[PDB]
Amino acid sequence: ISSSFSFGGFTFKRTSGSSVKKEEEVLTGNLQTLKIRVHEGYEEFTMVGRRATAILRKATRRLIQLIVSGRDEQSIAEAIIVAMVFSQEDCMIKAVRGDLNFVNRANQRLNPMHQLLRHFQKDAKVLFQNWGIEPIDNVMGMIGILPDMTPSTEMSLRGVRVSK
Ligand SMILES: Cn1c[n+](CCCCC(=O)O)c2nc(NCCCCC(=O)O)[nH]c(=O)c21
Repeated sequence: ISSSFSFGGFTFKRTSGSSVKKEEEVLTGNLQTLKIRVHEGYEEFTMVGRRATAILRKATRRLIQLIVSGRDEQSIAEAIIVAMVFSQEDCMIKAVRGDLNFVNRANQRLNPMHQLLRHFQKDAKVLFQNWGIEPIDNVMGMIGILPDMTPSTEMSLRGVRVSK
């Protein structure tokens, strides 16, 4: 049985691929240990939000491609953040600043993936600045988006393209 799920305000659906779960202990940009359930395998997902949608292709702790469309700069940026965290990429982990000890209304500690999400939703500047950039080749006729969230016809955040 396949099922959708919600992460970061987006409805995710795996559209192809597979993965196995493992636990990996990572050390953040502030030397905090997080034990994350890492998915190993190549997978493709849709992401559906109120004001943005995306297709995310990822492998093991690796964002391969994010094609994102949205109504405005902020909503595009929200989807990018969520996909970056969901990738479980090392560079996202290393972009963390300070400790992560977020707890919910119920005072329940958030799990590592949600700790990361809460942190980067608050401020993504470090994430975006450290993620990496690349020239676009225009083969999809799409547009780039830069770490400052401005569009670019030349370059984009690594693996990210913005579509109409
Ligand atoms: C980073 N990450 C976090 N999760 C868990 C999402 C929550 C799933 C749930 O609540 O059920 C993931 N699930 C998958 N594939 C598995 C997709 C399976 C579809 C399903 O059975 O729900 N891949 C990932 O990279 C991944």
